[PDB]
Amino acid sequence: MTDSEKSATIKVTDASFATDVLSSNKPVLVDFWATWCGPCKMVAPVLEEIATERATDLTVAKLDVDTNPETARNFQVVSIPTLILFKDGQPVKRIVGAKGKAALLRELSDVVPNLN
Repeated sequence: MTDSEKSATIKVTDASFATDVLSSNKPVLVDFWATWCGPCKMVAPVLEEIATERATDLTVAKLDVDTNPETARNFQVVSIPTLILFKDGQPVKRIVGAKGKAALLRELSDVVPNLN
């Protein structure tokens, strides 16, 4: 990873989300969160670590509900963090509340081969 091979994770906005997430060929994991939220800060190292380590298998992105409520209503955020996994720009699963690396990567391994 470099300034051109930009380091993980990316951030998405209501004008660009459809090009960044829904136009992707990949598994794309999206976290709908706020930067002051306790369980949101608890997943910050987990989302950074999986996205830095597994960038060739999946992408991880974040949506800031504290400044963008318009994408937050799009996917019906009600508690945070809301984690939602897409594949080929189509939704597969949603979980709400904090994760560890093992649980996040296992529910990703359900969507593309890894634990085999």
